[PDB]
Order: sequence, then C-alpha cells, then structure tokens
Amino acid sequence: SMTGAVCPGSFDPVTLGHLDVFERAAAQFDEVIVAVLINPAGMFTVDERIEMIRESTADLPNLRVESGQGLLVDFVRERGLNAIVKGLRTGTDFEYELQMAQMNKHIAGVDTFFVATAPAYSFVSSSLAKEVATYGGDVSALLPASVHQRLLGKLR
Amino acid sequence: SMTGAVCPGSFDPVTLGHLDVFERAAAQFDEVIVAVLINPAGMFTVDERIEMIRESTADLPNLRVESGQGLLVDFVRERGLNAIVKGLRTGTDFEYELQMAQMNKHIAGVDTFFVATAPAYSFVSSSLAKEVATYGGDVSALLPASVHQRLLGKLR
Amino acid sequence: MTGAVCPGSFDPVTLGHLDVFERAAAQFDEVIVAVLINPNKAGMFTVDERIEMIRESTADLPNLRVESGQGLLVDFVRERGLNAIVKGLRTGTDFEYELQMAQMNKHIAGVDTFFVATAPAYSFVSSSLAKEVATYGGDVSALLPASVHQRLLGKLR
Amino acid sequence: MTGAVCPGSFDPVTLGHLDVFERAAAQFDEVIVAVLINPNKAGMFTVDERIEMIRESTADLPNLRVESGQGLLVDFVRERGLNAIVKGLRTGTDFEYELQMAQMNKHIAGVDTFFVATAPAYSFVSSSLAKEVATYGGDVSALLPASVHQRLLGKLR
Amino acid sequence: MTGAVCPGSFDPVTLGHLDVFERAAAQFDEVIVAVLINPNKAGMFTVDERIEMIRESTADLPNLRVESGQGLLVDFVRERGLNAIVKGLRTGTDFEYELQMAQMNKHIAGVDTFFVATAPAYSFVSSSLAKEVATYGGDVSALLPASVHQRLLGKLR
Amino acid sequence: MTGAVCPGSFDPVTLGHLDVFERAAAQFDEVIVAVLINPNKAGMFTVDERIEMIRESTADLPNLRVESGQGLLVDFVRERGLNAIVKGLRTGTDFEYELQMAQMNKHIAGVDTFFVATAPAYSFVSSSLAKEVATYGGDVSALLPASVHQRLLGKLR
Ligand SMILES: O=C(O)c1ccccc1C(=O)c1ccc(Cl)c([N+](=O)[O-])c1
Ligand SMILES: O=C(O)c1ccccc1C(=O)c1ccc(Cl)c([N+](=O)[O-])c1
Ligand SMILES: O=C(O)c1ccccc1C(=O)c1ccc(Cl)c([N+](=O)[O-])c1
Ligand SMILES: O=C(O)c1ccccc1C(=O)c1ccc(Cl)c([N+](=O)[O-])c1
Repeated sequence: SMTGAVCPGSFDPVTLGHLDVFERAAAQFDEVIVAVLINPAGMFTVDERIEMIRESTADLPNLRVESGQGLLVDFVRERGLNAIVKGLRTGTDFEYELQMAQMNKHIAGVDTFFVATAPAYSFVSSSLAKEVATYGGDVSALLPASVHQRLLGKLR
Repeated sequence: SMTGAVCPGSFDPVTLGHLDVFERAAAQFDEVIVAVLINPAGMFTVDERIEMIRESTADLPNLRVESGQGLLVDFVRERGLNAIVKGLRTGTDFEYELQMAQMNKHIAGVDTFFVATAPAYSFVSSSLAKEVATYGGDVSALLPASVHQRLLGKLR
Repeated sequence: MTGAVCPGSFDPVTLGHLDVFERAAAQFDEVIVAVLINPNKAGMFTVDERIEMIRESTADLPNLRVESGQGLLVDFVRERGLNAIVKGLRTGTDFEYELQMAQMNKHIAGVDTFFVATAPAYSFVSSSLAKEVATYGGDVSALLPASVHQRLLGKLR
Repeated sequence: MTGAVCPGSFDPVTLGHLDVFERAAAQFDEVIVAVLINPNKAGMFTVDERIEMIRESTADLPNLRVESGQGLLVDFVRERGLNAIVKGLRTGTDFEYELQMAQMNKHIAGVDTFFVATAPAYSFVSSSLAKEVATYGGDVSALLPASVHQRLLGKLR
Repeated sequence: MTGAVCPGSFDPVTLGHLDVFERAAAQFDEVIVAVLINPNKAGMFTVDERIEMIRESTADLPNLRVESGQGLLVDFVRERGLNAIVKGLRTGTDFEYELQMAQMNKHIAGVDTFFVATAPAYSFVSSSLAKEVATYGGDVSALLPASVHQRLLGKLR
Repeated sequence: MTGAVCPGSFDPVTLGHLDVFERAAAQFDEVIVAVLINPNKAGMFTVDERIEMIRESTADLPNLRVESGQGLLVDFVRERGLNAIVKGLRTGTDFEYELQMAQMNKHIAGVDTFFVATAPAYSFVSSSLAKEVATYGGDVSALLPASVHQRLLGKLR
C-alpha cells in the first residue's frame, strides 16, 4: 500500500499542461515527486522553477518537488521508487519517449507510465510560451497565475 | 493508500505482451482488474479467455479477472476505480488510444495510463498470432504456455 | 468570387465540424457544405435531418449553404464552379488517409484541398465516438451542437 | 545466386508496384513477383488477369518472373530457395504495419524484408483507391499502368 | 477582399514552396509571401536575394506580392488586414509541429492556418537538404527553381 | 556481382547495426560498411577505432569489408561500382527523416536505398543513448557488441 511515481522534466517554466499531469499522477499514486532537471541554459533558475511548481501544487498533499541531476533512473531508485509518469501530446512524442522508457526499464527496472495531455493544452510547451511572450504575444491563459507574472518580470 | 487500475481488452487470446502489461500494472497499483470484453465473434469464449489469463497471472496476488460489457468507464467506476492501464506498441497506437482516453476522462473522470510494450513483443498481437498459427507457422514463443496448447487444440 | 466545399457525412455534425465551417465561411466568399448520401451504408440520421441540423447551427453564416451530394466529390465541386475543398484535421493520422485522397483529387480534377487544424477542445470528438458513447449512456452534451444533442437522444430511444 | 520475392495481391498492379519491381530487379539476380490470392474473396481481377497485367508491364525485366500463391508468404519464399522479400513504403504509417509482418516473418522462418521508398510521383495511388475512384467515374488514365487502365474500365462496365 | 499570407524563411525558395504560392493565389484574392528574417542568424541569402528569387519564379501570379518581416507572424498578417496563413505539408510529421504553431496563432490573434498537401514530385526537397547536398557537390539542378539553382552554386563557391 | 553500402557514423557500432550488416551480407554478393569521417563534429572514438571495432564484430562475414568515407554518400557508393544503400529502421519516425534523404539520393545519383526493420530486442538502442547512459554510470553491456563495451568503458574513464 505504498505506491509512488516520479514526474521529471525541465519545467522552464511549468505550464498548465504539466500541472495537469502532476494532479493526475497525484490522484493515482500514494506519493509523487516532481523532479526538476538541473542542466549545465534556462530562463528560470532551478530554485525559481521549484518555487513556481510548489505554489501551483499546494493543494496536492502527497506531492513534493526536488531538483535532480544525472541518470533519471538513479534519482528514482534512490528514493525507493520505480515508476516515472510523463505526459504525451502526440504520436511522435510517444516515439521519442518510448526509446527512453524501454532503455530505463532495461538498465534499472524502472517503469514509465504515460498520460495523454488535456486537449485544451495540446499545443502548449514551455518553449513556445516563452517565444511568443518574448515577441509580445499573450500567453496568460496557458501558464499558471504563479508563473505568468514571474515570466513578465523576466522579460521586463 | 488504496490505489487501483483496470486493464481492458479482448485478449483473444492473451499474449506475452498483454501479460507483461498486467505484471507492470500489478507492480505499481494496489489492485488491478483485468477486464475481458464481451462482444456480440471470437476464437475463444469469454470464459476460456478468463481462464487463460488466471492461469498466467497466478503469481500476481493483487490481480483479478472479470468479464465486462458496455461503456468501459461504467465498468471502472462501478468497481470504485478511476484508472485504466493499457500497453502501446507504436505512435499510431497512441493516436487511436489518445482519442478514447480524452473522451473517457471527459465523460467520467477516468484517467488512462499507457505503458510502452516490452521490445521483444513489439510485433505480437492476438490477431497476427492467430493468423500465422492458422497457416501452420510457429507462434509458441509469443504466447504463454497456457495459451499455446489451447490454441493448437482450437485449430485441430 | 472565391469558394470552397466542406464535405462529410456529418452524422451528426460535431462542434469540430462547425468550427471548420465557420473558418471556411470567414475566408471564402462562398462555402457549400456537402452532405454525403451513402446509398449503401445508411446512418443514424437521414440526410434531410443532417441538413436541417447543420442549417440550424449555421444560421448566422449567410455565405454558407448546405446541400446533399452523391458520388465523386470532385464532380460535385466542379459542377458548382468551384475547385477547393476545406476539411478539418485533428491529428497526424488524420493527415495520412486524407493526404492520399487530397492528392488524388488534385490529380484527377485539379481540385485543391485545404486542411485546418481542429480547435484543441474538441479534438477527440468524432461523430462515431459521440454516437457510441451516447448509445451506451455516456454524457456528450458538451461535445455536440445544440442542434444535435437532444435529437441524438431521441433517435437512441 | 541472390534473389528476392515481391509479394502483393496486385488487384490491379500500380505504377508504384512496378517501381518496386524494377528496383528489386536491378539489385538482385532474380526476382519473383508473388501474386498472393485469397481463395475466399475474389478480387476485381482473376489470377490469370493479374499475372497478365504484370507481365505486360515488366517485359523489359529479364530476371523477373511472375507466379501466384496462397497461404504463408514465408513458405512461398523458402520453397524457391530464397529468404528475402522486397516491398515499397510511402509513409511512416505503412512502415509501422509492415514492420509487424516483417518481424513476424523473420521470427518464424528467418526471412528478411527489405523496404524501398517508392517513387514520389505516383506513390499515393493504391490499388484500392484507384478502383474506388474509377468506380465513380474519376479520370485515372494518367495514374495507372497502360496494361491496367482500360482493363479496369472494362471490368467496371 | 479575401487574402492569405504564405510565410517562410525561403532560404532559398523551393519548388514545393512555389506550388503552395500558386495554389494560394488561385483561391484567394490576394496573396502575400512573407519572407521572415531572423535578425540574429544570417542565412545563405540576404533578404534582397530571397525576394528576388521568389519574384522571378512568381512573375505569372498577378495577385501575389512579396514582403519581408520579422517577429510574430500574426502581427505581420493582421497589419495587412488579413487573418489567414497558407502553408504546405508533406507528412504527418510536418502537420504535428505545424499544428502547434497554428493553434497558438489562432489562440493569440485569431489568425487561421490552412494547410495544403504539396505536389508529390518535389515534396521531399527542403531548403536545408538542397543546400546541404549542393554544399558537397550533389547534382540538384533538376530539383530546384531556375531562379535559385545557379545563384545557390554561386554562393557555395 | 550485386552489392550494397551500409553507411553510418557507428560511434560506436551497436548490436542493431551489426544485425543490419549481417542481413545485408546474407543478401548481397558484396557489402561495404562506410564509416563517416566528420571533420566538423568528432565523436567518442576515432574512425580507425570505429573501423577496428566493426571488423572485429564482422570477422565471419567474408563478403563484407569496412572503409572510411567522407563527403557525399552517393559519390562514395558510385565510386565503388555500386548503387544501393542498406540501412536499418527502428520506427516510423526513423522512416521520416531517412525517407527524404533516400528520395534525394535516388534523384541526384540513381542510388537505391533499402531499409530493414531492426530486430525487436535492440530497437531502443542507439549509439547516442548507449553513450549517454554509460557516461552517467548505467549498465549497457547487453546492448553493445563485445568489441565495443569494454573499449567504451575505457574512453569514459
Ligand atoms: O536519464 C537520463 O538519461 C539522463 C542522463 C543524464 C542527464 C539527465 C538525464 C535525464 O534524462 C533526466 C531528466 C530529468 C531529470 Cl529531473 C533528471 N534527473 O534529475 O535525474 C534526469
Ligand atoms: O468504452 C467504450 O467506448 C465501449 C462502449 C461499448 C462497448 C464497449 C466499449 C469498450 O471500449 C470496452 C472495451 C473493453 C472492455 Cl473489457 C469493456 N468493458 O468490459 O466494459 C468495454
Ligand atoms: O470522392 C469520392 O471518392 C467518393 C466517391 C463515391 C462516393 C463518395 C465519395 C466521397 O468521397 C464523397 C465524400 C463526401 C461527399 Cl459529401 C461526397 N459528395 O457529396 O459527393 C463525396
Ligand atoms: O550524403 C550526404 O548527404 C553527406 C554529405 C556530407 C557529409 C556526409 C554525408 C552523408 O550523409 C554520409 C553519411 C555517412 C557516410 Cl558514411 C558518408 N560517407 O562515408 O560518404 C556520407
């Protein structure tokens, strides 16, 4: 009766699409850990990204956020878990991710569960949101309230 | 601490690919129910299919098998659950299934978790196994031992 | 004057279809919605029923009209002095079978096909899936036009 | 020494199919076109007719022969002392369904499958789409082998 | 009255691109080819050069004009009193990445995108692949617009 | 005599690559494995190292030889009196970027490309993913040829 999953990504910044995945993971596993990737060139620092996710998931009691580095399967196994949950928008997303999933299962016995993203956000990604905002487009309805204002300031 | 998922399909007959999904589901949820579809023209009767799955999952203590009919989301919700787990082989599998997943979430709040099939069975399906066996090809390594002998008798 | 044909079986018309109609009507001087009469496979609604449901939902599009069609689509298109088809695409897989036919239509009759990307909210709906779910009791009121939902429940009973 | 089988129902053979035959014949010492018949569902054309259309279009390929068969393709191939199959592909879609059979065929009989990207001009023309379009009067005269076109119109009338 | 913008970097324009321009020009009263420049990364050709190659290949399309721009495409489109974009697609792959931008563009500015399946003969020739192949001496003389080919060889040498 | 070229960077060669080599060597009279020298992007192993690893793993294929290549692939192929390329495909997405290049190669030089479906067991392996996983400590001994694994661990240290 002690199930759990890791939700990995760069989350730079977290989108409503990502939040939806976290909420859906947290509804089906006893414990969910969001793993924010540290990579040796982002718009937000790892601490900022972690902050934004915490503010948006405060209503999820069984969820926590941490930074991670190195092999994802090492992160997962060091926390006593062996499941990863990720959202997918399209069939080519699946193709990219299936390779990694099968590799992760092979080298460390860690399984991967995919969820279809909510339809209203089939077209949102952190990068497209950032690009559009940079050139003055309105992305307020695609980012959580926590994120949107902080994104404004970053470009200002 | 009471999580659970439904694994649906026709399973006519169950393959090593399907068994792999069941095992992977049973490792990550407290309760797993395999739902064998009843449809008003199969090679195996629903009771036969149920039998074959039970024989192959006897080492999975938190798994049970039932027949189901009608809307899948009704089956799931009547058992107090709200998650479906299905395997995917390819990106077009994803496309087909994403539609159904989003519809199921919309009409009944039931979520769907997909897993990538084990690589060794990327090409197995119940139908191709049956077709090849019908024309005399050897499909013994693709079906569980329970199924293979029973499939022989069915064509004999 | 410019123009396009929006073909389909529309049995029944979905909110996704309506989105396509509106986008076409916004960009072409005239739009004809062509409702396929399939003499082999009949569906849930008669073609007259399908036409009235579409007309109800497109009452505010003065440059769009609705007609039944039969047989080769590119003949229907050409006979009306047009040579463009507008269709929705929900995903990459829609693009695939649709692509072959688009190529065929261009080659056999010089008729162009324009695809538009479905609105995200209704991307998973299809006439077939809406009917299947409704038949077995599911709630599809948010996925179907007002012109359709109540009529749909009636045919099921 | 080397050899490949090019299988299909070829009902009728298309320009795409012929492209594949030519490319296979260029790269293997011998090529057998296998016309695979379903003994249960008669197609548009009889086996004799399918073979004659293919032979008429491949008269310039001296290392190619045409034979019919049924049942497991890998048995047809191995009975000829071969163990390669050559087929065309147009899309990622095609590759996905063909990959399954190719992997199965390798698994059960050790038979390899080589895929080739078909020439783009006529790749979209499948046997079924051509028949469908021709059935409803579409002009497919430029889209099919000369050995096929009028024979196809003859059947339809 | 009606109008569409056909956007791209066109570095260089391809036969595929030109197919799209022609089809857009056939179905809309006016068409603007938008040559969108990255003010940070200079391509192979300058803006003047990109425009000249396009104009040379579209001299027979009287309702088409060519203009450069930068930044958000939807701003370029709306500043011209338009709200449609026309682009080509070759694969389900293309449609998937373009669907994202199309949906974003509809969301932020109400601008529609119409996709057309490009003519199959030359669909595989992208600007980048042509440049790559030409850079290493591959014969691309039959695969590119006459306004482009020797200009491209000139740049590479 | 028949023949084909199996091109790649093979940095390092995988069990998937070896499967392709073996299948090619079984069906063509001669096979040349062409190891790309990329003067811009250097990799983990030198080309001489890559060649010796492949030679070790193909020691029992007498009709296969291994050579370095640079520049346009179809020149390498033609210069050796061949006009066929054999490559592996793992999925529908591999088919997509590979398809464009296959078309290009056929058009600019008349060189055919044959694709073979990867064996299922190793479908998720790629040189890049194997290196990435190995760098960060993961266990890839079952995914790589004997000629490679120990040498790989050496370069990482
Ligand atoms: O898993 C890998 O292949 C990998 C290997 C090297 C570096 C990154 C990763 C990686 O995939 C990864 C992605 C996200 C996160 Cl959150 C983490 N993490 O924190 O451990 C890792
Ligand atoms: O869910 C649907 O859309 C549906 C509607 C009508 C009939 C079948 C289904 C269906 O998808 C389904 C599939 C498998 C199983 Cl195991 C069940 N089931 O037992 O409930 C249903
Ligand atoms: O074009 C075809 O291939 C075809 C040939 C026979 C019958 C149907 C069609 C066809 O695709 C088609 C589809 C929708 C409509 Cl709405 C019409 N129509 O009204 O003419 C035709
Ligand atoms: O063909 C190209 O497009 C190309 C042009 C420049 C440089 C590389 C290539 C290329 O694709 C290629 C790839 C692998 C090998 Cl192994 C070779 N080769 O050895 O000649 C070439």
